[PDB]
Parts: sequence; C-alpha cells; structure tokens
Amino acid sequence: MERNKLARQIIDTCLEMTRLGLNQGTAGLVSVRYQDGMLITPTGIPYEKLTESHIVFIDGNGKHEEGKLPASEWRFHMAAYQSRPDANAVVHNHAVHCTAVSILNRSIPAIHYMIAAAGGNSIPCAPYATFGTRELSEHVALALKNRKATLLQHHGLIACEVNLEKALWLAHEVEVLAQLYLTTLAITDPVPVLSDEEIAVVLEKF
Amino acid sequence: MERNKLARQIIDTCLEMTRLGLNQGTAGLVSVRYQDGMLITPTGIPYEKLTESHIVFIDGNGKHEEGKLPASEWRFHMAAYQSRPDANAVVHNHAVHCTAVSILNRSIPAIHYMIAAAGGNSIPCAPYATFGTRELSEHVALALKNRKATLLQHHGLIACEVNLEKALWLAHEVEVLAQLYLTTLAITDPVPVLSDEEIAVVLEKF
Amino acid sequence: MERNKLARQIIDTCLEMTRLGLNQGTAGLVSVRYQDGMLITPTGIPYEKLTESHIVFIDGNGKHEEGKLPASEWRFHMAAYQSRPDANAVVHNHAVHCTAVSILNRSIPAIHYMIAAAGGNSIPCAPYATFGTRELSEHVALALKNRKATLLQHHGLIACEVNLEKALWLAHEVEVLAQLYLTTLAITDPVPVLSDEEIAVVLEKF
Amino acid sequence: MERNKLARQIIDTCLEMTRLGLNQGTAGLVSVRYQDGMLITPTGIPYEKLTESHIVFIDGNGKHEEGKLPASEWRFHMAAYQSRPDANAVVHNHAVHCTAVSILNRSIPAIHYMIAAAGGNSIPCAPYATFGTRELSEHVALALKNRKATLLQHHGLIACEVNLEKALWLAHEVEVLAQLYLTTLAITDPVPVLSDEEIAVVLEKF
Ligand SMILES: [Zn+2]
Ligand SMILES: [Zn+2]
Ligand SMILES: [Zn+2]
Ligand SMILES: [Zn+2]
Repeated sequence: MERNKLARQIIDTCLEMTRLGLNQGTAGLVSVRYQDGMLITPTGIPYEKLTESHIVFIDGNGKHEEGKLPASEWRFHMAAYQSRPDANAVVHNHAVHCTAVSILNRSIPAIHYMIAAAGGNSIPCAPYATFGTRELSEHVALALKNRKATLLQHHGLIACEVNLEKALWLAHEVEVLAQLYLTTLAITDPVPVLSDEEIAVVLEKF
Repeated sequence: MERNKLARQIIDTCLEMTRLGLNQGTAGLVSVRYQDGMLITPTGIPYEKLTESHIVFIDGNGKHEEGKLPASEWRFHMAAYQSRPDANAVVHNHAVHCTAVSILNRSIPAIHYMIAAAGGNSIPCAPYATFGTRELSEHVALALKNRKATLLQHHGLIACEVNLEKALWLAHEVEVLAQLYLTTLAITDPVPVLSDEEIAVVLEKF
Repeated sequence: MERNKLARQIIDTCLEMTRLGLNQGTAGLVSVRYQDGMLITPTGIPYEKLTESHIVFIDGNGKHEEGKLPASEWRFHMAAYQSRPDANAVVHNHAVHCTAVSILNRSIPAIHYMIAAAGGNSIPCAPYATFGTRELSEHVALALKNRKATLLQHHGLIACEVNLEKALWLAHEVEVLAQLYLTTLAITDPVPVLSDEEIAVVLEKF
Repeated sequence: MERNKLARQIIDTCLEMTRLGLNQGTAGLVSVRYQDGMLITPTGIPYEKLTESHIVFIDGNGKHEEGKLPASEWRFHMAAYQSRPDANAVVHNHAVHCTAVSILNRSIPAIHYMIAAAGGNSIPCAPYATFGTRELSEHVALALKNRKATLLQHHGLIACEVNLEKALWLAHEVEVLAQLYLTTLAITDPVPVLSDEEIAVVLEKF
C-alpha cells in the first residue's frame, strides 16, 4: 500500500478500462484515495505512455505536486471523495452508451435487476455544467449522496466504489445497463421496468 | 474425464465466452454434469483468477463442497439438468442482445433458419422471478422442457447442450439471433418470419 | 499453386474472416476454383482445428473426396462458379448486418459510392429457399448473373471475386454497406441514394 | 524528421487507425506535410504489407514519384493542406458512424462539449462530388476553412491537425460524436444540444 503500488494499479485500470472499450475519447480518469487527498492520472499523457512517475498527488486543500499537472477533470474526483466517505477509488469516462443516455438527459430506471448494484432503483443524470468548474462538482456531490454512479448530462460517467477493481466493474456494468436502455428505447417507450418492491428484495439479497 | 479435465474446460469456456463478448457483467456461469450433480464456477473469483481448485462440486441433494461457495446463480443449473436429461453442460450469461429482448418480454420468433438449432420455431422468454430462488427455477424448468435455450425476463440467458463446446456455440448463436431481432425490430414490426412448415423441413434436415 | 498452398489460404481466409467479425455463427465457408471443381472447407471442423488435410475437393460432377464431408452449404459455391466464369474464390457467411437486411427482404441501394464495387447500383437479395437444395442454387445463380455479391433472404451472404483476398474484401465491404443501410434506415425511410448517372461515372472510374 | 521517420509514423497511424476500427473498407489514407508537398500512403498496398519504401511523395505541383502510384484519393489531402496552413497531418477514412451521418447529409451539432475540439459548434458535411475530382477538393477546402474535420456526403471523413497523433485522435473523436448523434437520433429528433454561449465558454477553456 506504498504510493507506487497504487500508481501501478491506476495504470492497470487505465489499460483494462481501454480493453473493455470504456475509454474512447481518451476521456478516462482514475483516482484512488490516498493520505489526505488522492493519487490521480495527469493531463496530457495518453495511457500507454503512462509511468508510475506520472501519477499526480493532490492534497485535501487542492494543492498539487510541483511540476505535474493533474487531470483536467480532477475536482469532481475530490467532490465524490468528500460526499461518499466510503469511496476509495473513482472512475470517469465518456463511454459511448452512458453519454448517449446523458445527452437525452434521462435517468436509467430499473430495467434490469443489476441496477441495484449502484445503491437503488436507478442511475441518475446530474445536470450539465462547464467541465472543471465548482458548479459541476456541486451536481456530482448531490448526485452521489445516495448512489455510486451518476451520468453527467452532455458529458459522461463517474463511478465510485471500495477499490479500483469494483469501481471499474461498476462503470462497466453501468455501460451495459445504458446500452440496454438505448436498444430497447428505440423499440418501445416507455420501457418495462421492475417494480420498487422487486428492487427492494434484490437490494436486501445483495 | 477426470474431475480436473472438466475443471479446465469450464475455465476455457469462461475465457472463450469472454472472447466472444458473451460475458460482460461478469455474469457468466458454466456447469457440466458430473457424477450425481455438477461441477460449477464459484462465486467471487473473476474468470482470469480462476484455477481448477476453484470449481465447486454440488451434489444432487444441493449440498456443496466444504469451503467453497458455488456461483450465486447455481440452482437453475440444477433445474436445467433435471428437466433435460440429455444436457451435460449449461451456460448462463447476461449477453447484451439476449437481455435486451428479455427486457421487452418477447420470444424470438423464426426470423432465421438457425432458430431451429434450439429445438423449434422460437427461443422463449421465461417470466421474471428473483434470482437464485426456487420460483425462478420452476420457470427455467418449464421453459427448457422443449427447447435448449431460454431467455429469462429482465435478466439474461440459459443455454444447454451435450457438451461445453456446443452449449457455448448455442449461447453464442442465440445472441446473434437476438441482435438480428432487435436490429430489424427497430425498422419494422412485426418482423418477417419463416412459416411453421419451412421450420419443420429445416428441423428434419438438421 | 499446388493444392496445399490453396488449402492454407482458405484456412487463412477463415481465420482472417473471423478476425473482422464476419464469421459469427461459424457459418463461414470458403472455396477456391481448382482443377475441374473446387477446394472447399469441410463440415464439422470449426476453423481453429482446421488443417490442410481437412479441405475437401469436389469435382464438376459434384462427387467428393472419399472420407471427407464437404461443407453442408457447398452446392451454391458450385452454382456461383458456373454462373460467373471469372470467379476464382467464393465467400459465404451469416455476418450480422447483411443477414439483418436479408430478413427484411431488401436490396441495398446506392447509399454510398462503394456500392459499385459489386458491379452495379445495388446488392440484391435472392429469395429464400431451404439451405443446401437445388432451388436455392437457382436463386444464387440468377442473382450473380450481374453482380458479385448477393444477400440470401433469411440467411446471409455469398461474395465472389478473382481471388480470396478480394472476395474477403468484397464480403467485408458489403457488411459495412449493410450496417450503413440499417443505421440510417432507423432514422429515415427511404434513405438518400446516389443517382444512376452518378453511379455510372463511378463505375467507369473504377 | 528524416523522410523515413515520417514514413514509419504514417505506417503506425494506419496500423493504429485499424486498431480502433476507423479503417474498415481499407479506405484509410494518411498524409503528413513534407518539404513542399506531402508524404502519402500509396494505392494498392493494404496496410499490413506496407513498407517505408511504399510511401509516395507528391510535390506542390501535384507531380509524384516515378514508379509509385499515390493513393487514389490524394488531391483533397492537397486541398486540406492549402486551405489550412497550420495542418501538418491529414486523416481520411470511411469509419461507419461518420459515413452514416454523411449519408443523411447532416451536420453533427453541439450534442456534446467535445464538439469544440474541431474548432466550433459543429462538424459540417460537405456536399457530394465524384471522388478524386477537383470539384470534390473545392468542397473540402471550403469546409475546412473554419473547422478541422468535415464529413463528406455519401463518403466519409477528413480530419486534420498539427501532427499524426492529434489528427488520429480528432478522427477518432468525430466517430464517437457521430455514433452518439445516430444513437440518440433514433430515439428523439431533434436532439438536445448545448447552446452557442455554452460552446463559446468551452472553446475559451480549451
Ligand atoms: Zn469528462
Ligand atoms: Zn444471471
Ligand atoms: Zn449459410
Ligand atoms: Zn474515401
């Protein structure tokens, strides 16, 4: 649990997140909780050129390491960590199906029992706000109060969990749910969903 | 036909089922018939970390190996084996197109002559029921009485055959049929299908 | 131009045709013209298990090599070779977008200038007929009289050219055209196409 | 910055452009600015057979290297270089989603903040014109006056930037935007877009 181990995993998560086709416009950003702030992917360096010595450390004040620029979308990583104390890893990306549902400005409702992996009966879509600003972070923070993933209108996805492995898995899982909403949405509207009672049983079960 | 050979193939089938993109939410489960019960993939271990010593053995009583937890979706593997005596391998997954057709609650009708690979003129969709419960298994069992694959509403697919190779092939084939239903369903409804007489000739031919 | 070189290329074309995702239900069949008949992929053996000693030779009488079963869909390979004397390689497959357009029973019209790669202003769809029968071959033969690729209703695609390389390329190219018809067909109908005059200029140009 | 280094990168860009699935009908063409003209991929040789000694040099007069045929779609590479003095690399391709939007003859509007990567609030679609002719080049030149990528009706995409890396990245990014337009276009029309004011803030920000 040395800095460098965490820096390798973030790099492995970038490489695996690209494997699954979740990191397409090279929009992916990965962060882990560390010390009193986080370890995050920097700006500029496309994943395959990424070395442990590239990962930037940002403190709880928001001050960063001298000589390294943090990702350009870093402050909502900090908002997610502050709003959800249990999160230890954050995943961001412009995966195409999530973003497609985020352009229609819709929540993804309980069309499948795995919807409960993010804490409830949906995956909400937070309102649009210029990237990198504080107003964007307020939206993310409000949205993650009772869910672990959220779409961000006209933009993409933020997923958070106990570690990188689950966070990656949750982001991947939201994409599949996304895709399923869009494919069935083209045929019928609304889409058949599981009732709130059914979703409370599944939640208990997990 | 030692335990360990069967444990490698299940592992190869997991790895190949991921190759084809049939195992996406890491929802895949593979089982083979063995002795008086089956050999199945356990819960927790994502496929690439899977070793022969991970495969769990569940007997016909439903009792499992001490110290190993069976997949969380194991009892409908047992229902499929009991309902279809000829099955020797079972494949389960949340492949995206199958699941998309399962959210609309529809059967996939004879839109293509390969529909006959699953025993008849369609691929039925069994009604929804909380995962892992006995009511879910009753649906699966009723659904596999005269077909070898079935969708499961709001959930995914169960495919069964004489061995792993064909079972994998059948599941893969149902996904392609699925995808074809959805792509043409967006354009026209209903979709043109082959008549029952045409499908009886193809069945005879196989 | 020994038998064995031709048997390797057919095998390479199977392996590459799978690379591009054109051979999905393991429906692919490849044939080359040889001597007074052809060299074709046999029945049973999935591509990766395929060895040079698997390729079957069928003569112009339709008699095959003792001890080897030809593909189950071999006689329309023979019809394509007889109808189009210039063809030296034939490619068949159930690629998903081609087959999707073949289930709607539609021709793919000149929506893109590459449509001219198959000889004219469209890719026709031959009427349905039980696989492997002579009535199916009559359709294929009529359809390839003035085109090099044809969809086959409720089934897939046959593409033919001067060698394996181009045949593979033509089949691949028809899939992309297919996909483009389906994606734009979901939005508008009819789809904008290039005029017959524009298509005669492009034909001259190739 | 020797000829040969530039010839390797063009070849690497072809190989990577195929990795991402941007070069499907083997329609891809890559060019870099060099001396008083450019270095471009030749006609005939499919990418994997491509060697440094294949790259053709075309001068500002349009005269080419003796014994090597330039790509068949080379003159709009020259139009892009002349119209956009800052471009040092050009990417062309028939990527399927771009081409799908180009068959409907539509611009891709600001449905996502990354639309600003190409200089403004859209990605325009230049009118159709027989490939390889001068009238086609006039369209491209007019279209790139104030944008860095343009669709070309009934055909595909041209993207241009400071180097190969960014050009490749921009083309890739237009495909994702394309795909997003098409997926949401099937559900609703028109599609929600970001206002011109929002897009002026994002532009300033980049
Ligand atoms: Zn972002
Ligand atoms: Zn399941
Ligand atoms: Zn066939
Ligand atoms: Zn072109």
